[PDB]
Amino acid sequence: RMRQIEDRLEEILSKLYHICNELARIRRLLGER
Amino acid sequence: RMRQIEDRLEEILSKLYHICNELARIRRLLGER
Amino acid sequence: RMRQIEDRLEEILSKLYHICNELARIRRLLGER
Amino acid sequence: RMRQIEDRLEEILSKLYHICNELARIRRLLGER
Repeated sequence: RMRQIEDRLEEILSKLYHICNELARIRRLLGER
Repeated sequence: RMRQIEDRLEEILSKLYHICNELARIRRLLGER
Repeated sequence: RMRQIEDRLEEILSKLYHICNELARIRRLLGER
Repeated sequence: RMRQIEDRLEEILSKLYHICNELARIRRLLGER
């Protein structure tokens, strides 16, 4: 189980970092307006 | 389009509320060890 | 230490949920434009 | 103002990259138990 929690933390990380990139891209698009 | 950004934000939000739920479950798993 | 990790997970949760609210508020502001 | 939203987004991002760093450290703490 600790190994599974670590893997789930990694999948969460991964998803949050994709979120940061899409947010940064929003922010860049808004800036071109 | 601004409509595209707003949907993107709402999809980010869906995803974040899910990540948060997942993190709350991890905490709770950790607490039940 | 497991008790400290749980508390840090809670402070992270707390911060992420504030983020969701500010994002939702952005999304609402954009929508009024 | 759109300038206000963009700064808000950049502050969200700062915070999220920090949360992510914190989560990566938790994983690593978990892995070193």
